[PDB]
Amino acid sequence: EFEGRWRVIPHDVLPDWLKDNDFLLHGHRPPMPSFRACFKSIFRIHTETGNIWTHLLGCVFFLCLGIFYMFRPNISFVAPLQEKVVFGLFFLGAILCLSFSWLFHTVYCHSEGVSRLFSKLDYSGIALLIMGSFVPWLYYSFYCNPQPCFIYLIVICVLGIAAIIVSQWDMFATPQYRGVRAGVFLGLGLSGIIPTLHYVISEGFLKAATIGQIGWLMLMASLYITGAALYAARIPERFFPGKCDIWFHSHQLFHIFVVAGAFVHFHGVSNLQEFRFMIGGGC
Ligand SMILES: CCCCCCCC/C=C/CCCCCCCC(=O)OC[C@@H](O)CO
Ligand SMILES: CCCCCCCC/C=C/CCCCCCCC(=O)OC[C@@H](O)CO
Ligand SMILES: CCCCCCCC/C=C/CCCCCCCC(=O)OC[C@@H](O)CO
Ligand SMILES: CCCCCCCC/C=C\CCCCCCCC(=O)OC[C@@H](O)CO
Ligand SMILES: CCCCCCCC/C=C\CCCCCCCC(=O)OC[C@@H](O)CO
Ligand SMILES: CCCCCCCC/C=C\CCCCCCCC(=O)OC[C@@H](O)CO
Ligand SMILES: CCCCCCCC/C=C\CCCCCCCC(=O)OC[C@@H](O)CO
Ligand SMILES: CCCCCCCC/C=C\CCCCCCCC(=O)OC[C@@H](O)CO
Ligand SMILES: CCCCCCCC/C=C\CCCCCCCC(=O)OC[C@@H](O)CO
Ligand SMILES: CCCCCCCC/C=C\CCCCCCCC(=O)OC[C@@H](O)CO
Ligand SMILES: CCCCCCCC/C=C\CCCCCCCC(=O)O
Ligand SMILES: [Zn+2]
Repeated sequence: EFEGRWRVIPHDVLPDWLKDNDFLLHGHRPPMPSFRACFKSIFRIHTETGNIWTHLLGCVFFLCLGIFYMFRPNISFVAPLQEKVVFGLFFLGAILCLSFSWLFHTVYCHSEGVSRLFSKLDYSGIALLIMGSFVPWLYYSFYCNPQPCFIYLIVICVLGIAAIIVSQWDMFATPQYRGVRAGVFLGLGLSGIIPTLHYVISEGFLKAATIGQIGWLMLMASLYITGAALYAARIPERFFPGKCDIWFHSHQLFHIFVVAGAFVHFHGVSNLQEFRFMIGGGC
């Protein structure tokens, strides 16, 4: 092609709004105020290539996985409509998080205005992934106890809506605030420790770990805390500057942790449903 030709540029000659991680020293797409060129760049090697494809394939996969869930026989469920509305809110959340992500990562270099608009959709999308992952979880964990399930849905909604408001703050999207971000999204996730404690208090140390939720919750909190640490600490590009430009840098790794994280979380709540089916909807 002879339309929208461009070359990868080193870090130093990026405009301030594109200067994100100073450990990725080269392979940067230059400012191109063409969506035509931005979306064509999905088929090009550059810093953002991996970030785009991880959350682009992860998005098609959750759209694929969520559709197959809707069309599951109603005999599989205890209350198929209710059960599907809860998983649907998880799938919608997961899909929106990744769609906002890969779209933002693709159109990132377009203009300061666009970068600003789409980053606000990026950050917000993370909160949506967290809010939606709580819905089927509280539903099964608080099946026979309805007052706490309602409370904890409101708690996650309030914290989630606060996080979404904080994502709109222009100073939040600066590299100096990169840690504040990892704390805001890590706290949002780790806040599940509140209803985890409340559940162990009521059901017991036998009931909680027998029904695999303790081992599963731990793995997920490992994924959550290790995942934020990578992003905030810019590892491994902090240790090999110029070598992690196109592959396995921290954002690219964190992207894999979000797809894996959402896949582990789905596998966990999909077990709480398989089990609630065997026992039935009683008390
Ligand atoms: C959630 C799904 C989202 C899918 C979005 C579409 C993906 C496929 C790619 C589309 C890119 C098409 C190019 C779109 C190009 C529009 C911008 C442009 O250069 O306009 C020129 C003039 O109007 C102004 O100078
Ligand atoms: C859309 C038609 C649905 C028909 C089947 C409905 C019957 C119940 C289905 C249960 C789940 C079956 C397996 C569902 C498999 C989900 C993952 C998926 O679709 O991945 C696609 C990827 O390869 C693309 O990246
Ligand atoms: C292992 C547990 C992880 C922690 C979970 C709880 C985290 C909750 C945190 C919420 C927000 C923390 C905000 C802390 C903000 C303090 C840093 C600051 O002011 O930096 C600004 C400058 O860098 C600008 O140049
Ligand atoms: C798809 C992931 C979630 C995103 C939101 C989608 C909202 C749903 C919108 C339209 C779909 C309406 C009809 C969805 C059809 C679901 C019921 C069904 O087919 O069950 C299979 C049974 O016949 C077996 O017993
Ligand atoms: C954010 C999206 C929330 C989820 C939207 C999709 C909800 C599930 C879709 C349809 C309701 C299915 C359960 C309805 C079950 C009705 C009883 C039955 O046996 O009906 C025959 C079935 O073939 C009818 O499906
Ligand atoms: C299951 C369905 C999955 C849906 C994924 C949706 C992905 C696309 C998301 C966002 C595209 C929005 C682009 C919007 C760009 C519009 C330009 C404009 O004038 O902006 C002013 C306002 O828009 C500012 O708020
Ligand atoms: C342009 C700068 C501002 C950034 C964009 C604005 C913030 C984007 C936020 C969210 C986008 C997706 C919203 C997704 C909302 C899903 C619907 C929902 O929550 O329904 C609740 C009911 O099912 C039960 O009550
Ligand atoms: C982008 C998604 C963001 C997250 C959205 C969170 C808000 C969803 C609102 C309301 C919950 C909808 C599902 C409602 C599920 C509970 C209905 C019920 O009667 O439960 C009884 C059970 O506890 C025992 O059988
Ligand atoms: C459990 C966590 C759930 C997330 C919801 C809460 C998110 C909001 C919390 C904290 C973000 C704000 C912290 C931002 C830290 C700096 C605030 C400040 O005063 O800056 C100006 C100074 O630099 C000079 O005067
Ligand atoms: C994406 C949402 C995933 C679900 C919510 C996760 C929120 C993070 C909070 C907590 C997860 C880690 C819980 C770790 C386990 C806490 C309960 C406990 O003290 O168990 C004692 C037993 O181990 C004795 O055998
Ligand atoms: C269920 C999913 C869990 C998977 C791991 C999540 C890691 C912890 C969450 C947040 C910390 C980092 C968030 C950084 C903000 C911007 C993110 C971005 O643009 O990719
Ligand atoms: Zn990202």
